[PDB]
Amino acid sequence: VSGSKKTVVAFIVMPAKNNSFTVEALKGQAEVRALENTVHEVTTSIGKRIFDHAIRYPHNGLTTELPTDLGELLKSSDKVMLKRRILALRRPEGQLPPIVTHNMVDDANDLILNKIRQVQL
Amino acid sequence: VSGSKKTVVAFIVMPAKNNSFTVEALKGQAEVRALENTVHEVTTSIGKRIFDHAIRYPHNGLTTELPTDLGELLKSSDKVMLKRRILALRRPEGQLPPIVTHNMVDDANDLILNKIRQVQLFNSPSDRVKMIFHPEFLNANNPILGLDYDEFVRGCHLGVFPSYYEPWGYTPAECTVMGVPSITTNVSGFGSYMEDLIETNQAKDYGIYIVDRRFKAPDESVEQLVDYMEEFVKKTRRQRIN
Amino acid sequence: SRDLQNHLLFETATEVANRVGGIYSVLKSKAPITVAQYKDHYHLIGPLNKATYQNEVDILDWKKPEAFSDEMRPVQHALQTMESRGVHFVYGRWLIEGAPKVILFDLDSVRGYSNEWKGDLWSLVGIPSPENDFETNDAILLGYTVAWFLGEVAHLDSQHAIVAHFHEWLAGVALPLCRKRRIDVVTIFTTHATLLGRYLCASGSFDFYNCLESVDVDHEAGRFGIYHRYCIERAAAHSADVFTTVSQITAFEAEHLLKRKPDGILPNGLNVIKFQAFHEFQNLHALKKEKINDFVRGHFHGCFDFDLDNTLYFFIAGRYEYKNKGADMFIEALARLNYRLKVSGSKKTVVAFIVMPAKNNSFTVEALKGQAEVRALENTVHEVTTSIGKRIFDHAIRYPHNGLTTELPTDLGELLKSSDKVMLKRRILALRRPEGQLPPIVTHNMVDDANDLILNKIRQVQLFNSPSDRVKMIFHPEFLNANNPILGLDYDEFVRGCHLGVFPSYYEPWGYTPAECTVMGVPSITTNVSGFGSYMEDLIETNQAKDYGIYIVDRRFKAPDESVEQLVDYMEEFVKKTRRQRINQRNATEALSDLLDWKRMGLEYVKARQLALRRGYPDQFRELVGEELNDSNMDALA
Ligand SMILES: O=c1ccn([C@@H]2O[C@H](COP(=O)(O)O)[C@@H](O)[C@H]2O)c(=O)[nH]1
Ligand SMILES: O=c1ccn([C@@H]2O[C@H](COP(=O)(O)O)[C@@H](O)[C@H]2O)c(=O)[nH]1
Ligand SMILES: O=P(O)(O)OC[C@H]1O[C@H](O)[C@H](O)[C@@H](O)[C@@H]1O
Repeated sequence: VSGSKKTVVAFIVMPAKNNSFTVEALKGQAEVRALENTVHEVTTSIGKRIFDHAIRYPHNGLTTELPTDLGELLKSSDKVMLKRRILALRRPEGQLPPIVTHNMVDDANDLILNKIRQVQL
Repeated sequence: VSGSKKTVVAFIVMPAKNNSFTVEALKGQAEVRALENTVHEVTTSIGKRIFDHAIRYPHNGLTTELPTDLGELLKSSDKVMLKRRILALRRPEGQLPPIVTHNMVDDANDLILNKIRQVQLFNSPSDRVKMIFHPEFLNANNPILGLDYDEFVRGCHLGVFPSYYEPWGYTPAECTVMGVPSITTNVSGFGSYMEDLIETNQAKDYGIYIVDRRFKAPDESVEQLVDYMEEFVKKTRRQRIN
Repeated sequence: SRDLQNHLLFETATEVANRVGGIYSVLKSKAPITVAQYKDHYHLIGPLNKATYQNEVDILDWKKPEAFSDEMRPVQHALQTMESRGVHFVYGRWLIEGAPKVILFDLDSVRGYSNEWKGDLWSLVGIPSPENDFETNDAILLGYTVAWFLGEVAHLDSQHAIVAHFHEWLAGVALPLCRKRRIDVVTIFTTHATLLGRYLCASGSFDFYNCLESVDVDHEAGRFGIYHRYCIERAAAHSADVFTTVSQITAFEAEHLLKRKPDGILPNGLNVIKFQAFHEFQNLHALKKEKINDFVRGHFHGCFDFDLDNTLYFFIAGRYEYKNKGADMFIEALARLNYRLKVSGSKKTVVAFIVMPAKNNSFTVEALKGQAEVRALENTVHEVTTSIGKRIFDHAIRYPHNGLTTELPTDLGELLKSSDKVMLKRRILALRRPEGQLPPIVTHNMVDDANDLILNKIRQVQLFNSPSDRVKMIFHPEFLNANNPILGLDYDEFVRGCHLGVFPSYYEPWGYTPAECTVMGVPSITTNVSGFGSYMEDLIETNQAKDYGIYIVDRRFKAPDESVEQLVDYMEEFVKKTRRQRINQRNATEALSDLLDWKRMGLEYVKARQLALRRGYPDQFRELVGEELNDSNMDALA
């Protein structure tokens, strides 16, 4: 109502009978880890190209101290593997972030989970 | 003359009386390192930015999967330090990359330097052959070239040892054993021993070049040497590897 | 007067700028070396998939006088002649290396002429054509469109000889049409498999390689409800001036099931991408293998008693066809291989991957927890070593002062503090498996676990990955992909990281799988009833082949049990190799890669396009050489 730009993430940490983490929970962290790593390769490449530019100016027709055009730094190969990473993070149409990290032994009967459903968060 | 796009950095490693590395030599090294660390910092930041975009797409009005403007990635604070480091690499007008890495004791009468001066290989930009005299033996504790000699050797492309007097010649031997091609003379112990083992034309393909110092005047010899070096330069990566 | 040095070429298939089956990759990968020879003489014809062609075709205008050269003018007028009837067609370039000219006929713009053609076909050859089979309908439409189109081009070009090449029954209809209308074009048909073959091997009880010389083709074809389809395949085979298969083994099968000895073989080739340095593939091996090593660590968490420096990666990969890909023999053989290895007190280990898609519910929590727990160990260790580094450094910098008598520390206690240990001990406890739990034989929750052929077989032969088992089983019922959260390798990467491909196929007219393998310089086991295996068999003496990493198992003149025992021998032969031995073998394997490259297999295509011409115009051919040469083979002609 108030148009607030902030966000609250509320955790509830209370032991309930569960069958451990969901495949969604674990997959999601793995895909984020994969993104991070692919990003780390790409910045190593970019770094080697920034550096080359820096140590070479003003020779071989380099007019600017630094790169000016991203295409000097990000090549096709980099864009493809980053794009594949982004794709792995994509989640099925209209799927929302779960309200629970685990598989519950009695999900429908859980008090916490019933109350969250009832208030529609 | 032949418009070759290649470049040759010639190293000379032979101990001479010296006062250790020039300040310039050490400074150049610390300056490059300093740029590298700055580049590393900048790319870490750049990382956070690509990453952030990537995780957020296509929300908050991010319409392309990836950043497209450099400005999204490279902020101006990053530009300022990269520029500070680039300025530090700058060398005063006219000053050329030195032909030696140490302060020499009696520089003016050193034979190597004098010959280099004489032939005018001063490391000009238009010189397609550069020259570096390192008048001390290599060792991994060398602050500017942290390599042991054997390591340095593996790194090179060609060993060039045109001896007039060499009973054996460990030098091109340890060179060959590490799969680095070498130029030697038919008056060298090693040269003669090898020339005697292969057929002399074949020997070129096994990476043993043998300049004739017995049956040719010094000037015909020197010309043969230059034919060798030129032939090697014409090589492609694949051929060099083979 | 027509030109045999300077001739046109038309290659026709369902699977042009359009991926349906393996033929796509063949025509694609073959395009470079055809254009190299033909340029604008070469042309490809196929249907038109409207839903996709956009991402594949560089759409061109065929109207400007610029589009065609002076000798390639008739084609312009021939395409015009076809527009002279309102036949909608896309001209253009195929967005692939070599970018070749395609003609893609829109099918709906002839759909009306259906029954008239169906009937014409029925009284010309005798081919029934049920309306509910949408595919023969499309094959017919296409066939008539294409033959018509070749009728015009034969009228208008009078300089060059015309070669028409067809692939697979679906694009074979035009072939009887060309023979009966007596059109001035030499035709070639290639079959990449036989209809009757696939179907007779489907149940996989039928003793295919013996009983085929004894089957009633019409009877069987009718039994499987594919008489119409069959008639088309058979027509195309009979009508074609040259008839070819992709391999010897399929040639045999073609002769008895399509009633014509094929004139020769057109083995599929690959667009082998080379490296500047020869040994670069040895590097990639060790790099990729480290990624598989990473997976196996997590997979064996809290039950990891072997040495990865002494482990071999075996794989079978492909379509989930239990019996035709020989997954049965693979598993059986592995069970026996385990016995031999335990018995000899060997300390080597085999990790066997099965990569075949099956209905699954994605990865077990297990498979993901394990991978994350090893990661959590890795990260902790990296913290600790950093603390260690501090301590070593401080020692190394302050020696010999403050009573440091030794140059370096000598008691671990100086480097590893108790909080370091507590942490490490915690990561270790995370990796501990519950009492008596062995690591799983599969990395996914399966839709029908109890009925899955592969899992059942693994459980029947009792390969459960126990510590005493020297062979290990991992089933991965999904195709590999760099996006995989547990095995982040694409397929080709994975293959490179493995040691041995194992493809004991029963029904496989070509087998791209061991070829791809060979090209990546990975040794592979194949069979003599496999197109590839049969091709390789002729190229090399049998004992020599093992040294090039090609092993070929006899599935044609041996009882299945003998066939299995041979498989175990080869596998066991391979395990005994030392590293040095394997490295050289890979170098040898990598060296064969050339022979599978189009630069060499492309010749066979040449020999076949030639035999077509020497058959169409033997007079002109005879004189444009020196004499008339033997023409019962592509072999006897060149
Ligand atoms: O930086 C160097 C350069 C040369 N050498 C050694 O110098 C010898 C060259 O033989 P000589 O002809 O100088 O006696 C070789 O044994 C080679 O190992 C070094 O140890 N370090
Ligand atoms: O994880 C995999 C496994 C196989 N393949 C491909 O599937 C084909 C399997 O051959 P086939 O069994 O369809 O003949 C091969 O060409 C291979 O490149 C993949 O793309 N990913
Ligand atoms: O995995 P293996 O068959 O034991 O071979 C592993 C070897 O493969 C490649 O050649 C690497 O370049 C070698 O450094 C490595 O030792």
